[PDB]
Amino acid sequence: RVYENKEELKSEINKTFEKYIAEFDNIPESLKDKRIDEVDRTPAENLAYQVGWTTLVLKWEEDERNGLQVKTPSDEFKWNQLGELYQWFTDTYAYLSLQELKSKLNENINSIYVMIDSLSDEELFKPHMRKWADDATKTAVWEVYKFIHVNTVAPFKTFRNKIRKWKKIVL
Repeated sequence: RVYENKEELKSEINKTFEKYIAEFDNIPESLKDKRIDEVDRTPAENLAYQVGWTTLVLKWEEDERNGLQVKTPSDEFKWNQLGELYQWFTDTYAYLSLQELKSKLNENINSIYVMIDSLSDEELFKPHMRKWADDATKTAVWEVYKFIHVNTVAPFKTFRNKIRKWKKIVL
């Protein structure tokens, strides 16, 4: 999706995040690690995936501003190693409760609003304004807002569909 301005991007993040996070309210902690064949991840893994990617995007931006060399997706994993990165997200966050994961994700979304407001329009909406954005997709050219959309709005919709499917079968 193309966004015309900062307020449009922030609004869509807020709208899709609120719908996504609300789906976890009715899931008891005792079932946060329950896997079924019909849906890929557990509820805790579903949240951990979002905490994982939002933490990384925020870190790329912070490190680049801090004058560090950003290796994307991370220092330990390459772009053809995402499956292993996802296992690392699960190992690193999924042992948390749903309440703790929701709180952490909410903090990252608030930080993403600050990240957006701290960028100039040019830095947010034009190519080649961040080294980490050029580094994260070397086959194509992606603007910062596109990385934000693809790591918030898009998965907040698709992973919402997963958790709803999971809830209909399990609860």
